[PDB]
Amino acid sequence: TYMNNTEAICDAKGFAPFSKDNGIRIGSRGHIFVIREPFVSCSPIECRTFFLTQGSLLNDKHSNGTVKDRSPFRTLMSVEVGQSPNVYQARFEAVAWSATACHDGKKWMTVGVTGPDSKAVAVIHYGGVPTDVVNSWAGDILRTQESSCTCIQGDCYWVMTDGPANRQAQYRIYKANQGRIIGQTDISFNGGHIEECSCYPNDGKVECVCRDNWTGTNRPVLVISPDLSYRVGYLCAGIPSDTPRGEDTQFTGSCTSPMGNQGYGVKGFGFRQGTDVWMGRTISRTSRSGFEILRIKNGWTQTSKEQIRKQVVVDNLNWSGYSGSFTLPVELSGKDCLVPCFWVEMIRGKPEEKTIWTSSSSIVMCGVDYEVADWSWHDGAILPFDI
Amino acid sequence: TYMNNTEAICDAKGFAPFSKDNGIRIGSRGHIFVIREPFVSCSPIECRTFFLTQGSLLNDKHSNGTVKDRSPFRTLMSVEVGQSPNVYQARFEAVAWSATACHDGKKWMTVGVTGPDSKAVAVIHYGGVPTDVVNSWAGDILRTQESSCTCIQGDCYWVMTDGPANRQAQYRIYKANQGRIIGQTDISFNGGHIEECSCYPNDGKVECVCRDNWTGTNRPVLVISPDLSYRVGYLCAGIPSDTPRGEDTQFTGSCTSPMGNQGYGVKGFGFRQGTDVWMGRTISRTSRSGFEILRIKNGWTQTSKEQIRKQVVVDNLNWSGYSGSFTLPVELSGKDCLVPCFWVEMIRGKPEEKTIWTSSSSIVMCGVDYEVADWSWHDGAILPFDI
Amino acid sequence: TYMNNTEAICDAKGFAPFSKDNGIRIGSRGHIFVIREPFVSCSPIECRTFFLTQGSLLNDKHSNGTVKDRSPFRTLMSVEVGQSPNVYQARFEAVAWSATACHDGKKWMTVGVTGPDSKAVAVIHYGGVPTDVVNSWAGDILRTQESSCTCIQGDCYWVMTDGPANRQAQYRIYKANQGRIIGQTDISFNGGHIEECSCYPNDGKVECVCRDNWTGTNRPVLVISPDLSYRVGYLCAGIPSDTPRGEDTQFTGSCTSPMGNQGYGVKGFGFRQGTDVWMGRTISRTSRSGFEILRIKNGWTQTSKEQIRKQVVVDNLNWSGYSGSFTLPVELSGKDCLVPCFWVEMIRGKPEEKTIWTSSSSIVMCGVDYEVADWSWHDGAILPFDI
Amino acid sequence: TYMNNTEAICDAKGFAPFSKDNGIRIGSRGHIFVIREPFVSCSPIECRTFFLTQGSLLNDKHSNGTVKDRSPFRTLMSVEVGQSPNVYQARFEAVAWSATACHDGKKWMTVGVTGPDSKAVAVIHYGGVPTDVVNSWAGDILRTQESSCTCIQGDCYWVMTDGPANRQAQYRIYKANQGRIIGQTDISFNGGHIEECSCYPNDGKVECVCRDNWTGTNRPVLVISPDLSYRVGYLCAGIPSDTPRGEDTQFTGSCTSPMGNQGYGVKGFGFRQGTDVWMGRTISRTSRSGFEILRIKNGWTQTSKEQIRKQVVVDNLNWSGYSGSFTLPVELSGKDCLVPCFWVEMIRGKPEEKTIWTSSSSIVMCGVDYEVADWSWHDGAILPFDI
Ligand SMILES: CC(=O)N[C@H]1[C@H]([C@@H](O)[C@H](O)CO)OC(C(=O)O)=C(C/C=C/c2ccccc2)[C@@H]1O
Ligand SMILES: CC(=O)N[C@H]1[C@H]([C@@H](O)[C@H](O)CO)OC(C(=O)O)=C(C/C=C/c2ccccc2)[C@@H]1O
Ligand SMILES: CC(=O)N[C@H]1[C@H]([C@@H](O)[C@H](O)CO)OC(C(=O)O)=C(C/C=C/c2ccccc2)[C@@H]1O
Ligand SMILES: CC(=O)N[C@H]1[C@H]([C@@H](O)[C@H](O)CO)OC(C(=O)O)=C(C/C=C/c2ccccc2)[C@@H]1O
Ligand SMILES: [Ca+2]
Ligand SMILES: [Ca+2]
Ligand SMILES: [Ca+2]
Ligand SMILES: [Ca+2]
Repeated sequence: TYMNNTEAICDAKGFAPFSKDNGIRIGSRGHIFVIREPFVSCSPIECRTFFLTQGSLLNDKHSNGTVKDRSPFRTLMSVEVGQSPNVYQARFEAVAWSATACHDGKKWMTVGVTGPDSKAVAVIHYGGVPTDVVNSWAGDILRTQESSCTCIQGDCYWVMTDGPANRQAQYRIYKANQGRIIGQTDISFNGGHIEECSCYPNDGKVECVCRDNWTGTNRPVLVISPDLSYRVGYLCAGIPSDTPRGEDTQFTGSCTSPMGNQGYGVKGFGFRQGTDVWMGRTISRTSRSGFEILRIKNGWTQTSKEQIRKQVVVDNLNWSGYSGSFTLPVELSGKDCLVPCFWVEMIRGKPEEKTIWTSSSSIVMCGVDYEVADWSWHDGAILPFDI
Repeated sequence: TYMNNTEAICDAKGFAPFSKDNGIRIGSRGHIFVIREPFVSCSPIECRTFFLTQGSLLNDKHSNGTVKDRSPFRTLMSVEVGQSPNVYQARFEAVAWSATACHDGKKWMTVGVTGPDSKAVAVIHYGGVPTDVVNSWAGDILRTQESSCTCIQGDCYWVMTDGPANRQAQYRIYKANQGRIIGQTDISFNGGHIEECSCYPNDGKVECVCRDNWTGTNRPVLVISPDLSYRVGYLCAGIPSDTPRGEDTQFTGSCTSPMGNQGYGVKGFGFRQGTDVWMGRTISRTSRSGFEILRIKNGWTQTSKEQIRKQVVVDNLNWSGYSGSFTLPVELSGKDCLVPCFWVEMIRGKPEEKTIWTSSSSIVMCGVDYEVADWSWHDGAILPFDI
Repeated sequence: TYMNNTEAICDAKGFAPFSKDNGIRIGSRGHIFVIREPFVSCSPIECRTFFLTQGSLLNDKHSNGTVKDRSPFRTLMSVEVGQSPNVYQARFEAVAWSATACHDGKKWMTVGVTGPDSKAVAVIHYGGVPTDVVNSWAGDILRTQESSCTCIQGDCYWVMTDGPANRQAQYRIYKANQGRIIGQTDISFNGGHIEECSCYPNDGKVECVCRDNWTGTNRPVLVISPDLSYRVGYLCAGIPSDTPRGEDTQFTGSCTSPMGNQGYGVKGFGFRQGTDVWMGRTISRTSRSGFEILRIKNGWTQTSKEQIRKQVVVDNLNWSGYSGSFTLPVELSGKDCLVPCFWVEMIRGKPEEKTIWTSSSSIVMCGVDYEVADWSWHDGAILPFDI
Repeated sequence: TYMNNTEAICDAKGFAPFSKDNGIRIGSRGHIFVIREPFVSCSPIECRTFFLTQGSLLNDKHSNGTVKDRSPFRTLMSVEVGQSPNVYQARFEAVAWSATACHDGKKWMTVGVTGPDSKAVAVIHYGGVPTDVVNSWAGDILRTQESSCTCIQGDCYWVMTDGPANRQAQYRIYKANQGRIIGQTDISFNGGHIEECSCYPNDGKVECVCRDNWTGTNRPVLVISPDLSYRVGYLCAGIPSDTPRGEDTQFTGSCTSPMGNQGYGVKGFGFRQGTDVWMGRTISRTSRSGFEILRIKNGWTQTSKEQIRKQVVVDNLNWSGYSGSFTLPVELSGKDCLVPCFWVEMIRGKPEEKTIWTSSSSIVMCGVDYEVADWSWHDGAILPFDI
């Protein structure tokens, strides 16, 4: 039975802790994969943490990070949300140095890009087998969300980028049913730049807040209709939500074009709330440390900088990193609306710490009807490790 | 299908061993969480050990206990009753430095309190997702049972405390259906003090024997009707059942008020038997060592000190600690009545042993139709460990 | 749906390897329980290895065997047949320093005896919970099969011994339905001695070949009708099948009384074949080394020493030990008859090897329509271990 | 419900990565079996990696390879495709130093040959139990595919060899239903030589490309009709596909007889494509290093050397080894045709590397509608290990 994700996103005063896996502390002695980009997606029955494995284990010579991001040993695997990315509970998903995964109601669909940078291959899995394939259309590191993809009425949608990391690239929407690609569209977005989209179903369409790694501190935003018509631009709110970024007071927002004169970036998320936005961001405007979620009044549709609520979840004394979006299925939450939820990756080791290795642990938050007090559910590992 | 827990508690001559997990001995070489407060609750199909993890593993630097009780790395997880709290069979439940869990017949409901002491948050999970939330109402370490909660006809009930550990605090009953709080009541109990309740269903109402950490050596007792009307007071029997406590002969019992002039305490349990009580208690009146269960004639309703049966389960040469209550569902035991069962936590390491770490193993006993001989199913680990 | 075990035992020319767990070799680096007495019983859907754990792990200080056989840390757990007794795939069964387990078609029933030698308690589990209890009736180490028990038409039967290890003791049959004891009978057997019975269903009754630890080199044999009437005596064949034992040529068989003037013994098995017997035995008549299965013509009902077939399975250069019986359910094998199967425990470490510890691995053989060549599927661990 | 494998093999432009287990890198610290011959077979619901375990673990004294290939500690076990052959997720299949496994739609059938070389025994398992047996018919190391077997309409077929490794031997087809052998035929093939067949269902018959270890660089090929009539010979294409082998230009192909004057060999695969062939082969013509798949036009039925497509999957700088065939069931892929898929074993350690041990990791590729770029998904372990 196909999941209907046609409802509106729940309006939410605050965010409550869902889980915390404790990957790295546990991996001081347990058998834990060295991972990065640990996103969450939910099936009608259970939510799971997916993650790229570097194919090695914490506290072992193979975690020696000289090993490439985009290596043949990089696999997409998963476990249940809140469990560490450990070998003995891991489920194999796909070979991928960049990934997206989402469940439609019957089965899991996953998309793992691997292979050489000039002609990468993306295998689409459905229910545990390859079902279809996308090739590099631009010969420059084919990539995708690193976050849950979005299934509405049996059809699953996702965004992909082919091209340079720091100048104009090419961006596409892709549409599958039961693991077969059944539609796709280029995204006309000049000067603009889109990477690592964080999407969620909302009102029968698909909203993503993604990353601009070229010019913009604000995040690109698109809304994909079921016929892969779309609208694209930037999260309107007059507050930079990327990293690095300039201070809030030196930033004029825009619904149209990038703002800020910085390159680089980091993956983030945002949730539409009527016309408001819940937008996540690192606390540091410089590095990937600390994490907070601001609610800007009218920020989805205005250059507003009127802030209703702010809730710290990782304090500025602790490393954070990637963040992404997903919803709770109605069939799990009880609600008549789609509960917004996010995860926050917390990076330990290189480049900011003196270890041979790099990995991350995560924490997942879900949208509730109440204000939740500020806190810091930071990673917690005692660095360095035995090496 | 909802579990009916409306039956009476089985009248039981004695207690038979259900399980013994051997957590700490096993964790000398295996991959075992460092845990505390390892209670048991049963679903129509299986009983499980829940436990707070300190997020680290035995024989590892992160077990270094300087780490706070109420830390962001403290998670509620579980395994099947009798299995050790090991990583590779663990199921994630919630982020919580204080927890309660119970199954209603369809799904598991869990409640994990985490966050800062001045405004703690309790996320209610249902079937593996956050469904509702309680906030600190008194700004002083929001807490709960550390024992199975109680589901009668689909609705699950539990007790919570907001306030000081050593003077008057505030106590509430809470009532959920399918993860949504649908009712709650304050508990008018002045001079009295309630913490870490050990509840069980009995006669269509909910009976808890809880801990008074302020004035009383005897245990508070409440009986919650389905409309959250209640009665509250103390276990009548003229025998102190807390720790520390005075000797039996210097103690006049009371159904109304605390007795003994000691502060402190430890979590314990008791089971109504018509008018008698099966009351558990440490053997030492000073420290948490050894464990025994006395049956006092008319002790539920009298100041009686008439003891019918006594059964040692952990001898005074061995560490014990927390204890709690739960029943076997009819759908599991075969019986027309609710089998009383308890667990006993057995604490090793700090503060009484010279290790860096502290954890505990457990043993579960269930009510039977026969006298069972005294014995000691103590923890057994050979301290200290490699460190 | 209840298993009918009313069929006849399959007539079988030979025995084929079912499994080999490799427990001890694997436990040189893996996380493997230190075990003894690893028997097998089958459910309509899967066969499992049960085993007493000493509660510790190979290559760890807690395996230090000074630890008692009959300790409070001794638990009955299980895994699927052929898998090692490892922590992360183990299922908890009961607290027991002596055990029997068997499946009736709906659920697993297990029986774990634990507690003090003067008044031991046997908890009967059904579907994962205590359901009933037997107490010491003779105050001298209550014990049982260490082998699969036998379920015919929903009712499960097993044999127990209360008394001395080396002179007359007391022996009982016990009969459960759904975990409730519903019948029992004393076994009038003077001068005779019964321990550690190896039973199997055959022709709607229950046949056990058990061990006499007092006087007899030949094995006691009983046949339990559904009304717990019985016949008891000795396996007729004129060949000693216990260990230690005298040579075949100095042994006159008997259907009635023990023969041989030795005390001691070891657990073994035998399978009726019309009037023949398949009888297992160590190769060494002195120690527990090597294993073979002889088919004696008319040996169930005669003092015969006419040997049709012999098949070595563990050679005299390798340690063996315990052996037991069980059948394959029709619902698994396809056959219209009950396939005889046995397991052979293979003991490493103390007393015969210079280690601190003692454990064993196993191998399971099933009855087939062909002669199978002699071989040795011995344990294989390289002793001693890191200690 | 029985799987229909009666469809034609999908015509496929290229091969996409299915999985990569990372066994050996992971086994630098994790608990990983030392394995060889890690093939894949699929059930209607999931594909699994089967493998011979040497019964020991990486980084342990028991991996010390002096241990025989054909030892009593050699077991067939399995895990889900893409997961490493680790102890805690392993499922026991059979005792076997040579194996084949395949699922018919209802259950798994496995065939494990073990025992002495002069009279080896092959136990057939069905749904987890021994159901039937084949004995050595030629007294010279009874062996089989090391690759998925083939189930068409409930009946499963497989090829076996009894005889010398380097001169004429004997070869048989075998046909089971529900674990009972129900048919078999000798394969009249003089001068020819057949070992380690790699089969797949195609057009309602069974096609195997196998290994000739006597005279031929080209691979034997057979096509087994459901009545075990057959045709046998050699893959026609004028290109040697074994290892070692001569260069392509010095090789005249044949549909009839072996070509090349070399002994030895290694297991490989091939897939019929109408009249073309997808044939796999090591890159090195000398050693087992690198892996590629050529599509020869008309190569199934001609001496053609017209090459349409070539796709490297493991580069000549990296060890490869065994390869085998299997299909995706329609009930998994969605397709109206049978998706060709193969796996490639990647051997580390002895004989080519300076370690005490030998094992291998694998990677699985499935047939798709597109050209996939060359790459190398090599094993990746950093040799030697701690030993
Ligand atoms: C496809 C890819 O490699 N994406 C990068 C991505 C970056 O290249 C741009 O978004 C594309 O222009 O950015 C980052 C990043 O910003 O940190 C990552 C995440 C790093 C994973 C990692 C870290 C340490 C060792 C191995 C892998 C990703 O691996
Ligand atoms: C919510 C809380 O922290 N409760 C305490 C509780 C105590 O604070 C009072 O009941 C509230 O007034 O008491 C105890 C206790 O009496 O020992 C505990 C249990 C200790 C868990 C622990 C032990 C060592 C290291 C880390 C955690 C609990 O952690
Ligand atoms: C109930 C019991 O303890 N049975 C013994 C049993 C023996 O006492 C007689 O049968 C009863 O009279 O015999 C044996 C035996 O003959 O070896 C055992 C098995 C030993 C298990 C063990 C070995 C080493 C360390 C810990 C336990 C059993 O543990
Ligand atoms: C049945 C058997 O032993 N087959 C061999 C097989 C070889 O004997 C011929 O095909 C039969 O004539 O060939 C090979 C091979 O060509 O390498 C193997 C695979 C080796 C497994 C292994 C490697 C190292 C240590 C232990 C086992 C197989 O083990
Ligand atoms: Ca940027
Ligand atoms: Ca007190
Ligand atoms: Ca004897
Ligand atoms: Ca050859």
